Amino acid sequence: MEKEFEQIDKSGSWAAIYQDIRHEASDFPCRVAKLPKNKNRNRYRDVSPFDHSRIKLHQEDNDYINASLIKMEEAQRSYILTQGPLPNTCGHFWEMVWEQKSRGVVMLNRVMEKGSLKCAQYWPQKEEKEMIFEDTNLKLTLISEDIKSYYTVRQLELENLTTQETREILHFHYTTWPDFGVPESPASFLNFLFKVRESGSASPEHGPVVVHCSAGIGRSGTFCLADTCLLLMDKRKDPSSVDIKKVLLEMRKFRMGLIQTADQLRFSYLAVIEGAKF
Ligand SMILES: [Cl-]
Ligand SMILES: [Cl-]
Ligand SMILES: [Cl-]
Ligand SMILES: [Cl-]
Ligand SMILES: [Cl-]
Repeated sequence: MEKEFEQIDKSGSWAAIYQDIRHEASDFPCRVAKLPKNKNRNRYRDVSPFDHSRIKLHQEDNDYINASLIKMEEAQRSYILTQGPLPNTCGHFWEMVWEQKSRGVVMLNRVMEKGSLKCAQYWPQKEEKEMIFEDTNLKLTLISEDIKSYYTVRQLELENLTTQETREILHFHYTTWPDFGVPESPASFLNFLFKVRESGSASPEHGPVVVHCSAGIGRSGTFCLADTCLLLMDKRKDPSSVDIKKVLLEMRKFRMGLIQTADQLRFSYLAVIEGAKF
């Protein structure tokens, strides 16, 4: 696989490989995402979930959230990819986490990047200042946080104020993705991915891990694509038969636009190449 990478670099065809993926990617309707009543539930009018794979909210209200269930059958893992919650969709976001029984939330952006807001402050920064989402009847409390040099893991308690039931949610926040471009090295990103794995958050006993960046297709796509390919390499008899392009096209049946740049495609290959050694 490093041989294919080398040939693509020693030729400069990443732009070519990437545009072919764009051309071959699935197109399915997003009728619900584009309904007028959902205008303010979408961070980017150009990034919408497909109707067939969108996550539906269960409460008696508009069921819409910009989130997609990516179900990877051969790798036997599901992910929920979603946009960075908006100030008016944080309650919906946590309702989704509750209803989908997710145990982990993976965040790949800072709330502020290059001086701009990519995401709402959707979890509490202080133990004593919990967040109440009156619309969806949820309370979210910061229990503790383990701040590391390249990522933070937070223990959150999500309480359904309706049943008084509580659940521990792990919040995995990769905090050092560069402002521009992709990490020169996949080392940190891979260490982060393995930390999420060993937390048990992506275990099949839980709901799908929720993964988001700002639009939920770029860095998020890199995360899911790398994780899925590494799973496929541990399963197949011929690990080098894993075709990253084919995997990405499979994931793009479930959410449009996964991997936003040729650089992100190149980084994904690099992350799988390096992650396979370990
Ligand atoms: Cl909200
Ligand atoms: Cl942040
Ligand atoms: Cl930077
Ligand atoms: Cl494959
Ligand atoms: Cl695209």
